[PDB]
Amino acid sequence: EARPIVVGPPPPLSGGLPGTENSDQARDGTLPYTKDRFYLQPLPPTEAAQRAKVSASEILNVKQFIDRKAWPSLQNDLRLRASYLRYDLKTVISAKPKDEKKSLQELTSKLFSSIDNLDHAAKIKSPTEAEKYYGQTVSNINEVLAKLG
Repeated sequence: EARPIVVGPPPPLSGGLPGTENSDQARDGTLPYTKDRFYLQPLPPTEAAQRAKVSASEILNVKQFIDRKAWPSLQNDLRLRASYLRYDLKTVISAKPKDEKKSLQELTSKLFSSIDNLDHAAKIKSPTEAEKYYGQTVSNINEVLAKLG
């Protein structure tokens, strides 16, 4: 099965492996939102919202660049996540009249301005400013995510 399990003996101690030690298994290995639906059905703009909130969550993972102090990498890497998100959002907003949905696109724009600030903070080698703009990107992601509810 596609489950995190081994045919050999399990590792010792509780947790870190699947089990029923607690009410929660605390283990999955991967979390595919729609998995194979993309190859069975076309991608409508409604389900583009599902893809969008996943690619948005990658921007919440940017804190891990600060730890690794990956200054020359983030300037490319964050923009890759941003591009994926941009494409999906561009699709979601097309499912509604352009006027009301403008409100979402203004958040979509504000969010990317805070990405540019984090990219500059990375290039200027400042972890403090990287965390400062990380807080802003997290807020902007959350606000856009509520509009994808």
